[PDB]
Parts: sequence; C-alpha cells; structure tokens
Amino acid sequence: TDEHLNPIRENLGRQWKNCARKLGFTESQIDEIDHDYERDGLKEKVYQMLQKWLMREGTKGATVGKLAQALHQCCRIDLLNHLIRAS
Amino acid sequence: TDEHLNPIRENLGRQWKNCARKLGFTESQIDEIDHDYERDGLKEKVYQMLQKWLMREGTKGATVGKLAQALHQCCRIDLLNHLIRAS
Amino acid sequence: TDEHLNPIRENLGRQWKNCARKLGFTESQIDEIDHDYERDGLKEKVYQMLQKWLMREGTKGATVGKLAQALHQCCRIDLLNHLIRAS
Amino acid sequence: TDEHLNPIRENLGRQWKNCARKLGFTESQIDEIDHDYERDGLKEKVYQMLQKWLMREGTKGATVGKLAQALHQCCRIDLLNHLIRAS
Amino acid sequence: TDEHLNPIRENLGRQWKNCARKLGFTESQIDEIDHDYERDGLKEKVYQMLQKWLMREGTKGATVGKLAQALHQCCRIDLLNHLIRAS
Amino acid sequence: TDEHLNPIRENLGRQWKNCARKLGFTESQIDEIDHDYERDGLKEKVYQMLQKWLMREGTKGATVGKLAQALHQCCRIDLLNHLIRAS
Amino acid sequence: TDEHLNPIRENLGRQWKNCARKLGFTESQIDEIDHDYERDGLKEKVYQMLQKWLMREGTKGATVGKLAQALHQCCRIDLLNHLIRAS
Amino acid sequence: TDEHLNPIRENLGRQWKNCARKLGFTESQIDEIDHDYERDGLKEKVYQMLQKWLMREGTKGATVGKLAQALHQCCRIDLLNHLIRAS
Amino acid sequence: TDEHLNPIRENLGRQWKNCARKLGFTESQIDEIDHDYERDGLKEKVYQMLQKWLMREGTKGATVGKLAQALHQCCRIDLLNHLIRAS
Amino acid sequence: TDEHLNPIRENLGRQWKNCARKLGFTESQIDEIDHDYERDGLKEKVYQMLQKWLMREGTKGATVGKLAQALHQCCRIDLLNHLIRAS
Amino acid sequence: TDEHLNPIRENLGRQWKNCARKLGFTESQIDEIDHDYERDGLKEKVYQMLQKWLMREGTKGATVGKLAQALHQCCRIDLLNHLIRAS
Amino acid sequence: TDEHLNPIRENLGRQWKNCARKLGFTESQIDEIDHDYERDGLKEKVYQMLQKWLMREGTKGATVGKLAQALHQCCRIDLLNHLIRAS
Amino acid sequence: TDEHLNPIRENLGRQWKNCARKLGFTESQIDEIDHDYERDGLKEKVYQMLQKWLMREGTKGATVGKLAQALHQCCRIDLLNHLIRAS
Amino acid sequence: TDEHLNPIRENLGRQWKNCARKLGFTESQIDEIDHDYERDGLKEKVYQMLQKWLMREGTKGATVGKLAQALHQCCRIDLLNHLIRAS
Amino acid sequence: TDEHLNPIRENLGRQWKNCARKLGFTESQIDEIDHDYERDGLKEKVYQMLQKWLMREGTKGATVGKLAQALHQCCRIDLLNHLIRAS
Amino acid sequence: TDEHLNPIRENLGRQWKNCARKLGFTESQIDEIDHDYERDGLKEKVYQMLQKWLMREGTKGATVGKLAQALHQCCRIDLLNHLIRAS
Amino acid sequence: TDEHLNPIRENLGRQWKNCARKLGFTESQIDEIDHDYERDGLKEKVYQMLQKWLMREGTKGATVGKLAQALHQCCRIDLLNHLIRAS
Amino acid sequence: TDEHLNPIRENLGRQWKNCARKLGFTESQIDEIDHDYERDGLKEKVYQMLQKWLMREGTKGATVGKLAQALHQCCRIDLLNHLIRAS
Amino acid sequence: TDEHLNPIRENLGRQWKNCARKLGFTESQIDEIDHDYERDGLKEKVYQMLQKWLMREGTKGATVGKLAQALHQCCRIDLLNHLIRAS
Amino acid sequence: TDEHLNPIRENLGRQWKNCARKLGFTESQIDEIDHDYERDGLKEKVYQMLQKWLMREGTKGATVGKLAQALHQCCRIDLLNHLIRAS
Amino acid sequence: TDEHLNPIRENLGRQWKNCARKLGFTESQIDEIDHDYERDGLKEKVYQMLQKWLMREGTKGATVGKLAQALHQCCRIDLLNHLIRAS
Amino acid sequence: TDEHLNPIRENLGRQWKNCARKLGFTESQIDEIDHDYERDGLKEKVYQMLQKWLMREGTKGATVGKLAQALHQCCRIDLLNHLIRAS
Amino acid sequence: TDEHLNPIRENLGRQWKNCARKLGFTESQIDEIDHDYERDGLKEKVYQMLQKWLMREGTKGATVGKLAQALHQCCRIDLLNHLIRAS
Repeated sequence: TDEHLNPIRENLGRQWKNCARKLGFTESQIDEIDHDYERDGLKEKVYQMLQKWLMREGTKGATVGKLAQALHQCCRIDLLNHLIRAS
Repeated sequence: TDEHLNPIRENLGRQWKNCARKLGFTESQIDEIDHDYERDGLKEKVYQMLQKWLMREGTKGATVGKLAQALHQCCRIDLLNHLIRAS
Repeated sequence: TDEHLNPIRENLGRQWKNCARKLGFTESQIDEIDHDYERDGLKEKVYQMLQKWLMREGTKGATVGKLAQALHQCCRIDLLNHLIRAS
Repeated sequence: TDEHLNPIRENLGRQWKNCARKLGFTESQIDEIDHDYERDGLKEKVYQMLQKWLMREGTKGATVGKLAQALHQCCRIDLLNHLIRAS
Repeated sequence: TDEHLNPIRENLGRQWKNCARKLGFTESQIDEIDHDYERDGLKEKVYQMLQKWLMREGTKGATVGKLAQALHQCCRIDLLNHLIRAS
Repeated sequence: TDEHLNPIRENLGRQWKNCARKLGFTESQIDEIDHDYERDGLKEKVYQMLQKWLMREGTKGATVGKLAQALHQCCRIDLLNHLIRAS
Repeated sequence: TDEHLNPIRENLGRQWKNCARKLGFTESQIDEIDHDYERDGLKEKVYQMLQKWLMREGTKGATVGKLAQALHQCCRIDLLNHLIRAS
Repeated sequence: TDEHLNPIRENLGRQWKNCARKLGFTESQIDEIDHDYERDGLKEKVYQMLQKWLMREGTKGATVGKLAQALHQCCRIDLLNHLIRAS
Repeated sequence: TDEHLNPIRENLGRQWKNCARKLGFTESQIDEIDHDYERDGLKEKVYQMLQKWLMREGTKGATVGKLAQALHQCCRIDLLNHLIRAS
Repeated sequence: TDEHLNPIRENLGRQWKNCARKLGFTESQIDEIDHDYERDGLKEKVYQMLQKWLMREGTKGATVGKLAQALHQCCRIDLLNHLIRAS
Repeated sequence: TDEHLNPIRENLGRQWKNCARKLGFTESQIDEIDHDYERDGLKEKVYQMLQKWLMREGTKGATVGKLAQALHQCCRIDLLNHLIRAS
Repeated sequence: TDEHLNPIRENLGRQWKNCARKLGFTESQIDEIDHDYERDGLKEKVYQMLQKWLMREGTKGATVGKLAQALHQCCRIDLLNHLIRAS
Repeated sequence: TDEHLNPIRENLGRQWKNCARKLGFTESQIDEIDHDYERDGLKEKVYQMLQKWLMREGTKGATVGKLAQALHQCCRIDLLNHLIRAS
Repeated sequence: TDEHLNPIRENLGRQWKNCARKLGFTESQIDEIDHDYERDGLKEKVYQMLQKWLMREGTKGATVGKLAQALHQCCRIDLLNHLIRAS
Repeated sequence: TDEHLNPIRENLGRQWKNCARKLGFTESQIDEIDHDYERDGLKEKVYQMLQKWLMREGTKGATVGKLAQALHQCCRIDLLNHLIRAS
Repeated sequence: TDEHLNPIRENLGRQWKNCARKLGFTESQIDEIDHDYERDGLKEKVYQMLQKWLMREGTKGATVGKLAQALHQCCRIDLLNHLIRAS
Repeated sequence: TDEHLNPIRENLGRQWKNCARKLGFTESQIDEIDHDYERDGLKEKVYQMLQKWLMREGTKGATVGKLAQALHQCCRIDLLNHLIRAS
Repeated sequence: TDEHLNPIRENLGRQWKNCARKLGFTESQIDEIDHDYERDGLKEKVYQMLQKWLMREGTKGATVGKLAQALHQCCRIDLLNHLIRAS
Repeated sequence: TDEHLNPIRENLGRQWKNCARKLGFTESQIDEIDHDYERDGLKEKVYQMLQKWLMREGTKGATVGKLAQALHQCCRIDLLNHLIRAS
Repeated sequence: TDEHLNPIRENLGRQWKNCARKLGFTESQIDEIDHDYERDGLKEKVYQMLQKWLMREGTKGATVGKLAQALHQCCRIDLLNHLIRAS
Repeated sequence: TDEHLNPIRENLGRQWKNCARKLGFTESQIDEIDHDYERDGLKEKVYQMLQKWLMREGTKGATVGKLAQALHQCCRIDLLNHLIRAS
Repeated sequence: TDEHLNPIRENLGRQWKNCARKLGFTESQIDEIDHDYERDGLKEKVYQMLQKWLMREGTKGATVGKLAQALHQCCRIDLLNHLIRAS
Repeated sequence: TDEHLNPIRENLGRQWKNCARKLGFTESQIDEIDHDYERDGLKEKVYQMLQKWLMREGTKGATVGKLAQALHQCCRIDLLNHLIRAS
C-alpha cells in the first residue's frame, strides 16, 4: 500500500544500491535505474527501485515478510520497523 | 475482454518496447508502432501494441496464459497479477 | 456470405493496403481503390477491396481457406478467427 | 443541444482517440475518422467524433449522463463539469 | 409520408452508400445511383436512394420498422429517432 | 455586394467548414458542398459556401452584422475587419 | 484561474514528478507526460502536468485546498504560499 | 505588415507554444497547430501560430502593443525589440 | 522554359510552402494547392505551385531575376544556382 | 479573331469557372455551361464559355482590354500575355 | 499493339500525370483527362492518357523508342522494361 | 521476385531513409515518399521505397548485386544475407 | 529576500550538512542534495540547501527568527549576526 | 555582437549556474536549461544560457555594463575583461 | 539466435560503449545510439547496439567467435562464457 | 560532391549543433532541424544540416574553403583533413 | 529521540571507533564510515556512526539499555550518564 | 556463487586496492573503480572490484583457487578461510 | 578585523588546545579541529580554531575584551598585548 | 592509428586533466569532458579527451612527436615509450 | 601568461590554503576548492586556486605585483623570485 | 574469539612493536600500522596489529598455541596466561 | 618488471620521502603523493611513489642502475641488493 511504502521511499537514501541488491536486482537493473533517472536525482532512483521491485514481484511477492528480510540484510531495518510497528 | 486488458493498457507505460519484444513483436513492428503513433503519444503506442498483439493472435492465441508469461519475462507481472487475482 | 464478411468489412481498418497485397491485388489496383473512393472514406475503400476480391475470385476462389491464409499473413487473424470460431 | 456540445467540440483536443474509445467507438471507426478528415485537421476530427456519437446514440442515448461518464473515464471531466455546472 | 421522410432526405448526407447497403441495395444499384445523378449532386443521390427504396418496397415494405432497423445498422439512428420520437 | 464579399471568397481558405458551421449550415449541406465541388477545388467550395449562404439568407439576412458575428465566432475576423474598416 | 496557477507553472521546476505523484498521477501518466513533451522541454512538462490535473479534477476538484495539501506534501509550499498569501 | 512580422516568424523557434499561450491561444488551438502542421515542420507551426493570431485579432487587435506585451511575458522580447527599434 | 524549370520542379521538395510564400502566394492559394492535389502527392503540389506562379506572372513577370530572388529568400538557391550557372 | 482566341481556348483548363466569373458570367450561366456540355468534356465547356462571352459582348465588348483585365484578375495572364506579346 | 500496351495500361497507376507530362501532354490536356473521366476512375484516366497519346502521335510517332524515353524520364521504366525484354 | 523482396519489405524498418539514399533516391524523392504515405504508416513508406526502386531500375537494374551493395553500405546486410543465403 | 540570504549562501561552506540538520532536513534529503549536485560543487549544494529550506517553509516559515535559531545551534551565528546587525 | 559574446560562450564552463543566477535567471529557468540540453552537453547549456539572457533582455538590456556587472559578481571577470580590454 | 543473445542483452549494462567500440562501432554510431534511444533508457541502448551489430555483420559476421573476441577485449567475458559453456 | 561529403555526414556526430552554428545557421534553423527529424535520429539531423547548408549556399558558396574554415572553428578538422588530404 | 542522542553526537569525539566496536560494528563498517565521510570531518563520522546504529537496530534494538551498556564498555559513560540522569 | 562471495564483499574493506592489485587489476582499472563509485562509498568500490573480477575471468577463471591465492598474497586470507572452511 | 587577528593566527602555535579550552571550545570541537586539519598542519589548526571562535561568537561576542581575557587565562597575553598596545 | 592509441586510452587514468592541459585543452573543454561523460566513467573521459585531441589536430597535428612531447611534460612518458619503442 | 604561472602551479604544493588566503580567497571559496577537486588531487586544487584567482582578478588585477606581494606574505617567494628573476 | 582477544587488545600497550615482531610482522608492516593509525592513538595501533595478524593467519593460523608462543617470546605472557587459565 | 619491484614496494616503508627525493621527485610531487593517498595508507603512498617514478622515467629511464643508485644514496640498498643478487 501507499502508506506501507511511503516512509521507505522517503527515508531510504544513499543505500539504495545495497537495498536493491538485497531485493534481487541484478547489476544491470541497478545500472539502468542509475542511468535512466540520473536527470531526476536520488529520490527518483529510490522511488523507481521500489516501484520496479513491486512490478517484478506482483501482489504475490510484494509481501511484508520479504521486504522485511531484505531490509534486515541491508541493515536498513529502521524503515520498516518504525513504519509498521510504531504506527 | 475489455476488463481483462484495460489495466494493462492504462498502467504499462515506458516499458512497452520490452513488453512488445516479449510478446513476439519483431523490431520492424515496434518501429512502426513507434513511428505511426508518435503524434498521439505513449498511451496510443501502448494501446496499439496490445491491440496489434490481439489481432495477430486472434482468439486462439490471445490467452491469459501467454500474456502472463510475456509479462513475467517483461518483469511487469504487477499488471496482470493485480488485475486478475486481486479482482 | 454477408455474415461471413460483415465483420471483416467493419473491423479491418487502416491495414487495408496490406490485406489487399496479401490477397493478390497489384499495386495499380490498390491505387485505383485508393483514388476512386477517396471521396467516400476508408470504410468504402475497405468494402470495395473485399468486394473486388470477391469479384476476382468468383465462387471458386472466394473460399474461407484463402481468406484465412491472407489474413494470417496480414496478421489480422482476429477478424476471421473471432467471426467463424467464436460464432 | 448546440450549447451543451460546443465547449466539448472546441476544447477537447489531442485526447479525441481516448474519448472516442470511452464513448464506444471501435478501432475501425477511429481509423475512419482519422483517415477521412486528415485533410481538415484535428478540429474536424473532434467535431466528427462527437457528431458520429450523436448519430449512433440518437436522442435516447445522447444523454448527459453517458457523456459525463465517458468524460470521467477519459479524465476530461473539465469540459462538461465547467460547461454544465459553471453556466 | 412526406413528413416521415423529409428529415432523412435532408440530413442523411455522406453515408448514403452505407445506408443503401443496409437497406438492401445491391452494389450495381448503388453504382447506378452514383452514376446517373452525379450531375445533380449528393442531395439528389440521397433523395433517389430513398425514393428507389420506396418503389422497391411498395407500401407493404416501406414500414417504419424496417427503416428504423436499417438506420440502426447504418448507425444513423439520429435521423429517425429525432424525427419520430421528438416530434 | 461583390466588393464586400470578394476578399472573404479569396482569403477564407481551409477553415471553410468551420465558417459554414458558424453560418448556420447543417452537416448535410457541408457534405454536399464538399462532395459536389471536389472536382473544382477548395476555391470553388469556399465560393459556393458563401453563395449558398447568400441564397439562404436573401437580402434580409445577408447583412454585415450576421456575417461579422459568424466570422468572429469562426475566429476569421481578419477578413471582414480588414475589408470593411481598412477600405 | 490563470493568476492562481501561473506562478506554479513558472516556478515549479525539477520536482514536477514528485508534485505529480502527490497530486494523484499514476506512474504511467507521469511516463506519458515525460515522453510526449520531451521535445518541448521541462516547462512544457510542468505546464501539462498542471493542465492534466485540472482536466482530471474538473472544477469540483481543482480547489485551492487540495493543491495546497499536495504542495505541502511535495514540500513545494513556497509556490502557493507566496502566490496566494503574499498577493 | 510583412516586414513587421517576418523576423518574428523566422526567429521565434522552439518557444512557439509559450508564445501562443501568452498570445491567448487555448490549449486545444495549440494542439491543432501542433497536429495539423506536423508534416511541414516547426517553421510552419510558428508561421501558422502567428497567422492565426492575426486572423483572430483582425486589424483592431493585431497591434504592436499587444504583440510586444505577449513577447515580453514570453521572454522573447529580442524579436520585436530588435526588429522595430534597431531598424 | 522547360529546361530552366525542370530541376526546380524535380528538386524543390518539402519547402514548397516557404518557396510559395516567397513567390507571392497568399495563404489561401497555398491552402488550395495543398488541398486540391493531396491525392496526387508532393510532386504534384510542387509542380502546380510553379505552374500557378507562371500563370500569375505571365511572360513579363516569370523572369529569372525574380525566381532567383525568391529562391534566395527561401534559402533554396542551390536549385537555380546549379541549373543556370553549372549548365 | 481565331488566332487571338485559340490559345485561350486550348490552354485555359480547370480554371474556367473562375475565368467565367471574372468575365461577368452569373452563377446560373456557369451552371448551364457545366450542365449542357458535361457529355462533351472540359474542352467543350471552356470553348463554350469563351464563345458565350463573345456573343454576349458583341464586337464592341469583345475587346482585348477587357479580356486582358479579366485574365489578370483570374491570374491566368500567361494566356494572353504569351499569345499577344510573344507572337 | 495491344500486347505492347496492355501492361502499361494495367500497371501504370498513380503516376499518370507525370507520365503524361513526360509524353508531351499540356496541362490543359491533363486537366481534361482528369475531369472527363473522373466518373470512371483512375484506370479509365490511364487508359485514355495512353489512347490520346496514340491518337496524337499516329503510327509515325507511337514508337517504342519514344515511349521508352518517356517512361525512363518518368522513372516508370519497369513497365516497358519488363514487358518487352522479359517477354 | 516476391520471395526475394518480402523479407526486405517486412524487416527493414526505421532505416528506410538511409537505405533509400544508398539506393540512389534523391532527397526530393524521399520527401515525396515521406509525405504521400504518412497516412498509411512506416510499412507503406518502406514498401513504396522498394517498389519505386524497382520501377526506376526496371528488370535490368533490379539485380541482387546492386541491392546487396546498397544494403551493405546501409549496414542492413542482415536482410539479404539471411534471406538469400539462409534459405 | 536576496540580500538577507546572499551572505549565508556565499559564506556557509563545509558545515552545510550540520546547518541542514539544524534546519529540519532529514538524512535522506541531505543525501539527495549531496548526490544530485555533486557535479556542480559545494557552492551548489549550499545554495540548494537554502533554497529547499525556503520552498519547504514557504513565506510563513522562512522567518529570520527560525534561521537565526538554526544558525545559533549550528554555531554559524557569524553569518546572520554580521549580515543583519552590521548592515 | 558575435565577437563580444564568443569568448564568454567558449570559456565560461562549469560556473554557468552561478553566472545565470547573477544574470537574473530564476531557479526554474536554470532547471529548464539543465534538463533540456542534457543530451547536448555543457557547451550547449552555456550557449543557451547566454542566448536566453539575450532574448530576455532584448537590445535595450543586453548591454556591456550589465554583463560586466553580472560577471563581476560571478567572479568570472576574466572573460569580459580579456575580451573587451585586451582586444 | 535469441537464446545466444538474450543474456548479453539483459546483463551487459553500463559498459555498452566499450563493448560497442570493441565490436567495430565508430564514435558517430555510438553517438547515434546514445542520442536516439535516450528516451527509452539503457536497456534499449544495449539492445539496439547488439541489434545494429547483427545487422551490420549479417549472418556471415555475426559469429560466436567474433562476439567472444569482442567480449574478451571488453573484459565482459562473463556474459558469453556463462551463457554458452554453462548451459 | 558525394565523396567530398559522405565522411562528414557519417562521422560528424554529436557536435552537429556547434558545426551548424559555425556554418551560419541561426538558432531557429537549428531548432527546426532538431524538431523535424527527431523521429529519424541523429544521423538524419546531421545529414539534413549538411544538406540545408548546401541548399543555402548553392554552388557558389558550397566551397571546400568555407567548409574547412567552419570545421576548423568547430574543432572538427579531422573530418575534412582526413577525407581530402589522406585520400 | 533527538534529545536523547544529541549530546552523544556532539560530545563523543575521537573515541568513535571504540564506541562503534562496542556497538557491534564490524571492521568493514568502521572502514566505510571512515572512508565515506572523510571529506566532512569527525563530526560527520560520529553522527553517521550513531545513525547507522539506529538504522541497524530499528526501534526494538535502539534501546537506552544497550546504548548504556555499549558506552560503559567504551568507558564513555559520561555522555549518557549526564544526559539522562542530570536532565 | 552468492554465498561464496558475500563475506568477501562485506568484510574486505580498506585493503581493496591491494586485493585488486593481487587480482590482476591494472592501475587504470583501480583508478576507474575509485573514481566512478566515489559517490556511493567504499562498499560500492569493493563490490564493483569483485564484480569486475568476475566479469573479466568469466566462469573459467573465477575459481576458488585463484581467489584463494590472491587473498593469500593480499594477506586477507581470513575472508575465504573462514567462509569456505568454517561453513 | 584581519589586522586584529593576523598576529594571533601567526604566532599562537603549540598552545592552541589550551587557548581553545579557554575560549569555550568543548573537547569534541578540539578533537574535530585536530582531526579534520591534520593533513594541513598546525597553522591550519590554529587558523580554524580562531575562525570557528569567530563564527560561534558572531560580531556580538567576538570582542577584544573576551579574547583578551581568554589569552590572559591561556597565559598567551603577549599576542594581543603586543598587537593592540604596541601598534 | 588504433594500435598507436589503444595503450594510451587504456592506461592513462587519473592524470587525464593534466594530460589534457599539456595537450592544449582549455579549462572549459576539460569541464565539458568532465561534465558530459560523468555518467559513463573515467574510461570514457580519457577516451573522449584523446578523441577530441585527434579531431582538433586533424591528421596534420595528430603526430607522434607532439603526443610524445605532451606526455613528457605530463610525466606520463611510460605510455608512449612502452607502446612505440617496446613493440 | 602560461610561462609566468607554470612554476607556481607546479611547485606551490601543500601551502595552497595559505597562499589562497593571502590572495583574497574567503574561507568558503577555499572549502569549495578543497571539496570539488578532492577526487583529482592536490595538483588540481593548486591549479584551480590559481585559475580562480585569475578569473576573479581579470587582466587588470592579475598583475605580477599583487602575486609577488601575496607570495611574500605567504612566505613562498621562492616561486616567483626564481621564475621571473632567474629566467 | 572476541573473549579470547579482548584482554590482549585492551592490556597490551606500549610493547605492541615487540609483540608484532614476535608475531611475524615485517618492519614495513609495523611502519604502516604506526603511520596509518597515528591519528587514532595507541589503542587503535594495538587493535589493528592484532586484527591484521588475524587476517594474515586466517582461522588455520590464528591458534592459541602460536599466540601463546609469540606472547612468551614477547615476555607479555600475563595477557594470555591470565585470560585463558584464570577464566 | 613486477618481480623486480614487488620487494621494493612491500619493504620500503617509512623512508619513502627520502627515497622519492633521491629518485628525483620535487617537493610538490611528494606533497601530492602524501595528500592524495592519505586515505589509503603508507603502502599506497609507497606504491604510488614507485609507480609515478616508472611513469616519469618510461622504459628508457626505469633502469636497474638508476634505481640501485637511488637506493644506495637513500641507504636502503637492502631492498635491491637482496632482491636481485640473492634471487
């Protein structure tokens, strides 16, 4: 949902390549995200990384469990931990 | 049907060339879609790509299975996954 | 018959030159259809293309098999595939 | 009426294919409108799209409700929303 | 009657070939109407198409029901729908 | 008069359908003008549109005020504005 | 109004994708705006984003409150805050 | 005059949509200019934009003052500033 | 002469509207050439533009000097420069 | 004389209606020429237009000056300019 | 002969005006062919162009050499090249 | 032959201008192909480019060697290399 | 104002991250400023930090008091203390 | 003049954003220059910045004094100081 | 084949310019690929680089040996080494 | 000649705007080349820039000396230096 | 919270590597913090060490107890002891 | 594999230049890794060093033996020694 | 002022930590000065200590009295005593 | 030649700015190379620096002597010394 | 000149911050030089410091006297003393 | 393990060079440890000496026996003797 | 060679400044090596000193004799004496 993903889009930041690697993105896909949205900035790169993960996983794969696991390996567990448990 | 294809037409977007390649379009056909409907925009290009796939496949080939496979290879499984399973 | 040809006349559209070429029309015949019925529109051009194919082939050549083959090469198999098999 | 349709004819513009699709036009009919009135311009194409919708629907179908629904799906609700409610 | 047919004669226009085809005219009859009254214009062609339909059908066939059906298939239902129901 | 109408006939051009619609021509009348004088060109179509407006309005309706209003709605006010006020 | 929207069109700039996302645009619509008006520049993209928001919302939705909320979430509150309160 | 408008036609260029918006063109009119003269190029689009402004304004509105104001808001004041004051 | 005009007819091309404007054609005359000979193509439009210039100017005006000046302003000086000086 | 009128009869062509209008023919007279000699072709229509001008003007009105003026307004000055001055 | 001219009549097509110009037809003669046989179509126009060339040239001028030269300048050398050399 | 040219017509695509330039087409001829068949699309432009090359070269020039050389310079050697050598 | 902010933009320097943190910027926003304007340098990063603070706060929040407090916590009170009190 | 501006265009470089800010460009205008001409490089961005300054200022504002002041504030006084005083 | 080239298209990425240089592309060709497909992204650029290599080399040059050599010099031997030997 | 210009057309590339500026193209002409041939790519833009320079200069201006000077100022002297002196 | 962590960020200082080791940072993570933020200084390194600890631990691990234990082992108990107990 | 390389990517750290030198990277390649991924940090540099080693060596060279030898010379044998033998 | 602070910057030396402590610097700030400017030397550390004192105190706190008191407690009264009283 | 320049392109590295300065590049040209090819990396910057030197010098200036002198001043004499003398 | 500044650029070294301070650089400008060119090294920082001094001072301020004074205060008088007086 | 090495890291102290020599460190490695971590202190030097011993020895060499022998020769047997036997 | 230089790189150590001075490095070059590679350590400084000596001397100067002389003056003759004579 939009509320379940807005904090991740807004507060992920410079570690988007690591998060993408933990989310199953190949190096070529990270290169495409880095290249296509260079003109729009880092916020666009993070948004498009999350969006392309959603498109790739559909509704069956875009689960909270897999996102939580990916963020835990990425060490960015603050995002989902705050968003879901605090709210 | 119209309900089975409206979300794909409306939400496919910038990846229409990749989806067309996964749907069996030759490079010349993609060039024709890109050239003929440049004056109408990206929405028209996506609509005409889906429409020409339907004309090419008839009713025997325009099956949900082949569209699902093509979207899975295109990595745009969110479209059909949301449309069919969520609704 | 009229029922076997009305959907093709009504839903063929902008690809009438390609369909005519796959139906055995020479370039001069396509020029004559394009020139004579410019004042009546695209619907008249498509109708006259089908009608002139019928006159040229008689009843021995105006078969479902040859029309199906011509539409398959034209990639407009949706027309006959829907009309004959769906109905 | 003429006053209920003049703003739609004058201010619809480049989205006439989408509006026609939401109004029930088949792809062949859109091709005929695009082909026949290419020599007169976009204004003629929009005018003829609205006019052919009126002819197809008669007086029983050319209702404000169906036009409003079609414009809402087309996302061009500004036309009818301004014309009817503002005036 | 004259009042039941004057609006159709006056407001039918460029779609007279399609209306004639839906009214049962063979292609040769449409050719004769197009050829004989080329010197008088489109209004004469439309008038003679309606008149020849009346002569062919007599009083037993020149019914409102068949004309309404033919106009509905021709998509020109505005003519009879306005004339009969509005007045 | 001839001097009050020659610049309009000579310099109206491609917008003759819009001007005819603003002058009270029905769609069928525009179709007849477009069809009858296709063999003579656009200049003949414009001349016959103005001439048929004059015949329809007589001398009581063929006034400068109504022509000025029709040209203003058509956005072709340059014609009459230059002709009458400049000369 | 034109005065209520000119400063937003002129001074929004590189954050148009974020503003569009906060205004309810789907990713496909942002792709269409980015693709269609690439030949005209960033100013055209911003203008068309605002214009398409106006068309989508009509007069009932194109309110100052919703635009203010969208700009506040986009963090571009300077636009409307200066325009409305300063003037 | 021709000398007062030739430099504007020749040297306006890619900013023709902005200049048209500052000259009072609605979005639909800009769409018609962009669509009709796509086959002739940008020079034709600029020429037709200026020409349609002249037709719309007549001789009473096609004044140097309004053109100067429109160019000043468009930020293309070099055109008229050079043409009129330098020569 | 035929030899003095064949290279201009054969090699003028897409810039025929600009050349016609530099040759003294009004916008209505260019509209008539564009409309009448749409069915024959661009070669016919260029041929008829040159031919109508010859008819308008007679033998007293159809001079090499005026054609050279018109081509120089049109920037198509290659035509006459090659034809006359090279041969 | 026959030599002073043969080139005009032979080389006037498709602009005979415009030349007739510039020669003082009413619209009804042009209709009669167009209708009576439809079976003989365009050459007969042009010949009869010139002949009826001669009959109407007698020998006092069938002067070179008035024909030259009429051709100049018709823009077909090539005819008389070549015939009289070149020979 | 009939065999030496049937392929040219059948396969010449839309370039009949250019071929007529290369065959020595004046513009008025092309206008007469275009006007007289508009009711019969393009095939009749091409047939009558060839026939009138034969009548004009007699048997002394209707030679293979001049027809070959005219087709070579017209760029339609496929007609005679195939007909004479292939057969 | 048809089999020797169908793959080139079907799979040439966006590089048709370059292929035409390598095939000896002047810029005006490319402009005519681009302008005349804009209403039919890119497939028609490619088909007409090949067809006009065939007409220009006859049977003596439409050789495999010259087409192979032209495709080699155009860098589209895949077309003929696959068609002739693979089959 | 420009004079109230130019010294801060020009003389803030290496402590821009600390100043941004004291101004309410999240870590992701600082990452975006650091990433987007790496190609332009430190001056651009400082300018964009101040500019984005202004956009975020509007005119109601971009007060001297809050900027003074933020600079005092950042320990860069020399900037505003010199600018406002000295001048 | 071209000589008074070529050294500034050629030797301004990476400080074009600062120079544009000192020349009166708003942040949105700098964003448009940065976005539109990203595909052409830094030289194009600098050229278009100077060109748009010239268009905005006309001939009355594009003075040496204002450019010198803007370069002095930008600290790029070497450009104009060398160009004007050294030469 | 498609299976022999899909991994290279999908996993080549940011080093496409180096791979193109090792594949024999001139700098202008790399510029054309970079410019034409900027609107579609890096994936399209890589796909079109491989496709244009295939067109340039035909079936005689598009060999596994030359691709392997080019990838070895490019240092991207993982692509072909994994694809061919692992599978 | 074709051999004197083919290497320049093939190997000029991304610097076509700079070369056009050094060749005397106004900014509007560069805008027209960039806009008209966006659908065909960079190769078409370079080809049309050279072609329009040739048309503008005729045979008297399209000299090797002026092209060499323009390339020297553009810093692309490799093109002509290699082509003329090496061959 | 911000108040519970500001004194630790501001007053930790040169012992940040020891504190990071007591907080569970691997040597590679300390190397990344030391390397990435060398350009910003020691304050940035300390801030990013605390921030990355917060991201790693989420809200479940970023407890006062674990921070107190880590500071006690680091021997920097003054920070938290003063902050929490004194205030 | 991913499990055979994740500990090396995560725990290599500041000695990446030495490890790259022992892995066969030239000084220029180390410069490119250091320069390209300066904006992403040390983790990205280490990841890209390992990734580029994998691409360079393919599957035939990316063996455990060579990596073990390179780590032994680099003195970072803890990485592979722990990963492979401990697990 | 610069003259009131140059002798202190130049002649303070090894006692900069003591002077900073007497000037109100916390231990963390002294650590940051010692760490950040280790690469530039002791002169840079002293300069940055004085500069950061100036930034912290603004113009209201950077008084001669407080500096004199701080130097007196630091026992470095020679600096200010010589500078102010001797000069 | 390619063999005389490949080692310089491959092994020049981080000193490309110094080498460019010794090769006669102005600071603006180095800024353009640094800015345009930031998205492709250091290898692209070095390649484009060498390529632009070749374009600037042509074949008359791109001599081994000048490159050797430039590398000697740059202190990178290993490149050319190894390449030419060792091989 | 280049010879008057090369020894200063090459032999200034670690004291570039002190020299910049004596040359009138503010602390923010030194921060920008230190930050922007950290990726290129100390040589680039020294070169850019001298270059920015030249740009700031123009030709009127970039005098030998002021540079000599700045170096004398910086205590680096060896540079200019050797360069100018020894040579 | 961490518990088997924490007392050695915490209580080794000033004899770290002797312990490193007994642990197999070359003099250059001791110089690197002394130089790199001079800014962090003696604790960092001892920690990095132990850590680099662990990396060098892996898990096969980082045994208790070799550490005990090295400490016995170093005469610091109190560390391991207390840690292992006392606990 | 690599074997002739690895022991010198690995075992030179803290005396790298003295060795660089004996190898002909100016003080500025030693400052650049000390400054650029401070983030990587002493091993990187020694490696880059040797590497830059190799680049400066090429293959003609990077002789064993000069390195032996430089090491003898540096008093580090153990390096080369052991490496060359012992092995």
